[PDB]
Amino acid sequence: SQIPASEQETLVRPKPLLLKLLKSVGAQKDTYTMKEVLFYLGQYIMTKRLYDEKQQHIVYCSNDLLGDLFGVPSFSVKEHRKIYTMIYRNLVVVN
Ligand SMILES: *CC(=O)Nc1ccc(NC(=O)C*)cc1
Ligand SMILES: [Cl-]
Repeated sequence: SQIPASEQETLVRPKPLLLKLLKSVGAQKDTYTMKEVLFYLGQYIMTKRLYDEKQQHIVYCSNDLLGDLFGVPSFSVKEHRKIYTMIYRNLVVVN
């Protein structure tokens, strides 16, 4: 019986600009799960300290490659659906 659709892993290939961003914090592959992409995005935001020191859910990126890739000047980590949409536009699903 097929794995429940919800439970199947989303395998993804970052387009070249997102791949460059992931490589900058140590990612060394071309293909990831969606969880791994999120991990590296966390590492990138943390490393470059893009978050507001006081309201740390808030990320500032208008002067960052991340803002060009997501297409926004800033965002909150709490915007789960929007962030998922922003990421998805920077990769191709691997069937
Ligand atoms: C359901 C699921 O996959 N949850 C999940 C996966 C990975 C992480 N990563 C870290 O905790 C660093 C969190 C939750
Ligand atoms: Cl960096």
